[PDB]
Amino acid sequence: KADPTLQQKISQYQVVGRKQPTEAEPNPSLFRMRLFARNKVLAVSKFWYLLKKMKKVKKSTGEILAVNEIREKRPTFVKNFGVWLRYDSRTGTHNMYKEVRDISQNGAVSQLYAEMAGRHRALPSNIQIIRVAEIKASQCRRAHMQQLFDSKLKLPAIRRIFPTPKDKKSVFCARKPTLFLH
RNA sequence: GCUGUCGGUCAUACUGCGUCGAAUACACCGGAUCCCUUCAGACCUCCGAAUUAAGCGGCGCAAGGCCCGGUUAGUACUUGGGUGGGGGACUCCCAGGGAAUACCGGGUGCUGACAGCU
Repeated sequence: KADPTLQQKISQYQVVGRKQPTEAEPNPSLFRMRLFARNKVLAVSKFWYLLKKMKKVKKSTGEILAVNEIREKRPTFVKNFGVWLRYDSRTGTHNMYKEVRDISQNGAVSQLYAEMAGRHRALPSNIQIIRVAEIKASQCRRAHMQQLFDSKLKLPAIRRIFPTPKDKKSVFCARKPTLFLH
């Protein structure tokens, strides 16, 4: 009943692996990382890829302990996110800082892969979102965020093209439609 | 703890320079009649018994070398997959394997058979 179509199917996951015991080196140092992914499996894939860049570890030489799903605390109300990220253009790599507004962190990251692909043509494979912090209104530094802030904000509905539920739709009509609506 | 003869691994065992070695013992060392060797008793050979300087052994050196590990580096490179990217040159993701100098932390030996010596 809840509409599948609006959002991407991102969920946030914590991951914790630890390399692997040896007779030289027993009890290693443990790791932790928050990741965004489709699934409980595909988080672990992305964990081992990212941990390979940091430290001399692999999926064969490593061992994973826990994959905790994380969600929002309170998803009812709207909040500002300052997303840090990197991506790979056809020249080279660039770090960015985007600012997105939605009810959830999952909703923000869904909205960002749309935005990032649409502008910069950045493929899903290249993007790696580094950290997604919650931000106060008096903190966002982007101008498109600032217009929205303030109580009593109003927005008039202009040019009302309605996506008719199917079956409602007919190929011919009589009257010609009315878009200003009022 | 050592010295000799025959060795094993064949530099952790080599090379350079400097100090110290109880006791056998290796050694320098004295001689040319015979065995024997040359230009030449230096080498070699034979017959000997009136100083640890070298050889030999131990240790040192902000030593060179050598050996061992950590970095370098999950980098370079690479196997399988892609109706991935790119005008090409090339490059990224997925499933895997994965080096080498440079440079600093420790080392400089271990050993079998036989005969002897604090």
